[PDB]
Amino acid sequence: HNDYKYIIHPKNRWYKAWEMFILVWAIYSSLFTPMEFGFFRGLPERLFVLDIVGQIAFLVDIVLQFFVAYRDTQTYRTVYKPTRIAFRYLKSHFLMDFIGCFPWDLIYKASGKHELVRYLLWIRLFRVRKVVEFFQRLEKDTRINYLFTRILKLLFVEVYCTHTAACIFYYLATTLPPENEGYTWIGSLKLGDYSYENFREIDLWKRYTTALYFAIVTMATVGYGDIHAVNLREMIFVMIYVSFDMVLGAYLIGNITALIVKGSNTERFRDKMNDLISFMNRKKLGRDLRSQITGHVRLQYDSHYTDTVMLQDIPASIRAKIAQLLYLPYIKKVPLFKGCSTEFINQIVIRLHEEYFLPGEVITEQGNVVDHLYFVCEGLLEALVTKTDGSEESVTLLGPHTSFGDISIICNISQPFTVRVCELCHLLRLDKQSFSNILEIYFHDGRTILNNIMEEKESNDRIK
Amino acid sequence: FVLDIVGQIAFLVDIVLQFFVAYRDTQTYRTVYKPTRIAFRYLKSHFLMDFIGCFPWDLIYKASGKHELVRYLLWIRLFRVRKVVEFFQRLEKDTRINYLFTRILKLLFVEVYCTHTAACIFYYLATTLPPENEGYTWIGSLKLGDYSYENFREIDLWKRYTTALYFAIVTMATVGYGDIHAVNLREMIFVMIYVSFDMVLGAYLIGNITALIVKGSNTERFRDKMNDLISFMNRKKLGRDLRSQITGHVRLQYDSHYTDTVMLQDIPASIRAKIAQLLYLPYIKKVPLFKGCSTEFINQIVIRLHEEYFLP
Amino acid sequence: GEVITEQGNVVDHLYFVCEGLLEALVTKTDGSEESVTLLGPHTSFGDISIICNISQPFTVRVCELCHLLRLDKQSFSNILEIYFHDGRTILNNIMEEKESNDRIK
Repeated sequence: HNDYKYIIHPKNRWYKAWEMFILVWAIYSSLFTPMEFGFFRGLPERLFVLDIVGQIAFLVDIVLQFFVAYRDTQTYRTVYKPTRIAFRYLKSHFLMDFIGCFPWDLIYKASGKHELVRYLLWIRLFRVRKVVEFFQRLEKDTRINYLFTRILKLLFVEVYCTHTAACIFYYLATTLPPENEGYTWIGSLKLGDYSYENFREIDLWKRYTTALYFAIVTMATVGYGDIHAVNLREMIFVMIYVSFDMVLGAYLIGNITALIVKGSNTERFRDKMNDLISFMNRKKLGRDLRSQITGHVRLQYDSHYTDTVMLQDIPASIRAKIAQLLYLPYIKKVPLFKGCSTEFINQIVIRLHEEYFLPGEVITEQGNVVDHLYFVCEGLLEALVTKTDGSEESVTLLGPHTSFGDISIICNISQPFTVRVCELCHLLRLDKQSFSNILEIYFHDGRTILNNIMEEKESNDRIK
Repeated sequence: FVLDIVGQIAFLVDIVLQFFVAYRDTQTYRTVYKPTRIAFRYLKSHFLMDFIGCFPWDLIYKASGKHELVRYLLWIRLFRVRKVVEFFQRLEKDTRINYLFTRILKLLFVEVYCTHTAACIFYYLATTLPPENEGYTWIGSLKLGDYSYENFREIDLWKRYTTALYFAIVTMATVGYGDIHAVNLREMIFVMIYVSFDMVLGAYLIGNITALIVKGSNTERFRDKMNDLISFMNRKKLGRDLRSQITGHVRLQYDSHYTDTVMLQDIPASIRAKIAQLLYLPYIKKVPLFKGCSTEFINQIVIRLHEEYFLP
Repeated sequence: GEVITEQGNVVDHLYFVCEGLLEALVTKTDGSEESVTLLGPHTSFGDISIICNISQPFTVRVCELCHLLRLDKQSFSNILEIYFHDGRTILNNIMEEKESNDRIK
């Protein structure tokens, strides 16, 4: 697969860093071309090399995009064929990328300073495709929300349209002799004691700030009126800008509303809390029970262990593989199942359910018919084994990689001790009948379990 | 002056209290009473800012020969909005008030805050210019009606503040009345930043309100279903008594709202079993079919029961 | 690679394989899997389990990208009661070459 090594991968870190550098210079060029257009009729000598240092970079970019492997979405596969990738480029995003790299400033300053030449400077706006592609890659990225990478896209479109609008606004003023500059928006503008007359002589940044401020109050349609369109060209551009901006701000509100509607885990949890509060109130559950249920609901939304509800959709076989990738580590260190077959542990793992328990919760009361066998995964439990007068008696202090609830099922007796939760515990659960059925399938393994119970029985006095 | 001094006192005492207040461990969910861990938690976060902000910055400024760069550190006292943020989060984590309604109040408080501070920064930017370049400020050139805001640093505090806040509020709703507008380049830049920020903030406000309305009430969904069926009942012109029966079935489905039985399924099996054993167990203990049966029988069938209400 | 039916459960879904290939794996008490047969286009599984109301005789795993057509046992039973002659034909089909190898009594 090393054939055509002459073509650099489209993942090669060097070419990715080149894309980042091109992205930065694309942002600069696409934000400077409008300002190189309106605010100068010919780049002053100060920026002489700057624009050159621009074009050369994109020149290199052009060349690189002829030697970059392209993923054929038709095959969904990274195609490396030099003719395929090169011809593809040449018939898609090449013409603009080439015409944008001419010395348009130098061409204009050489061609007798003919204004219509500068209107080819806007060809350089096609370098915004780098920014658009960056936003496409971010949208493809799953770390970022789908809408927030659209909200950022529309924010960038707002910013870019505002900047180009300011530059075109000032250009409308420049398209009018100083004698008629009183008919221009900035020429007629005289905010405060200072007058914005002779905008041609005014510092470009002052005009840029003024134009941007005007475009800004148009963008949010706050629109004080201090700076307004006076000519007809200015009234036409303000009309176009205001209409497009109305639509685009409506799309901004739409995307923010979509993001907000999507749902917050805080909000989803609050809704299920409301439903369960209604449920407890209607059934007049005791305050203690209410507290327990609410506590576990909050724990469910916080531990996000509820997200195992997503597992329900993933098939049972794949779900079992997930269980064998996650629960199996904990199970193979369980002393209860010391030395059982891979198949037996496979079944036990297959029928496991996670459950996090809040501190101060009794798991099973002493004597309660054990309906669920509990492996400890994290946290600390207390086997208080409360008695008639030996209440809160000495405990085994069930820690990680230990198991309880089993003694009773294996001894076919009543729950030998009460279990109280000391810290947040990742208790794994096996239904009692499921355990018994797996034991019916696996006899000799069950005998081994009995043997381990005896081995620790001789030592551990409580299970003794 | 006194109001400043006592001010920091309320915020110094609080710091002391934060060194002696218990918190729930994020891993063991237990109220950690240990003073060492409490103090280390404060020191790690929310200490440096609270203390720095408590320094008497006004007296430091007046004692440093009136250095404005010192006064720029007053904004550290804005990190005292953590208290409001925490209060809003706690209110959001109480079932009494809707989540999105709490967010609407959050955004409303944020708008209040951003307009107030925007007004204060706007007037500050007016005061940056020397008192002789007043004509080039936003307030120095104001001439509302017959009153000219000349020598703007000599008007009553509340006239200046209400003027600036007038600007801020009127631009926060994008009214842009134009009565007050930016004149300086610093004011233009600030207005641009503000306006652009409140654009997104108002969009988020409309988003929250729209989401709160789109996530309609269960009453609203009942009205949707009931009106759909009423439209049906009118299309086919169904009889009044039967009309009442269908309305009764819909009203049963909702006024019962035992659908929350599906919701208890989001509970560990132990507490779900306790729900069953406190709710349905008394009825099942009386059923004759399970006469004199083991407690185990009931205790494990009740978990499998499903509530169902039926009309005559 | 997925599994349609697991041995030991009562199959209430008669799946007819239309496209792709599956595999029949029998799991034993020792824990071993035997590849009894491969189910390709225009094949079926679940009919014996539904007819005799037994647990699934063998795990049915997937080999190639599979397109099957599931049919509910309830609906199937209703239809077989619709056409008692074609139901007897179904019995004859299951007992014709497979016969009572799966304890058909």
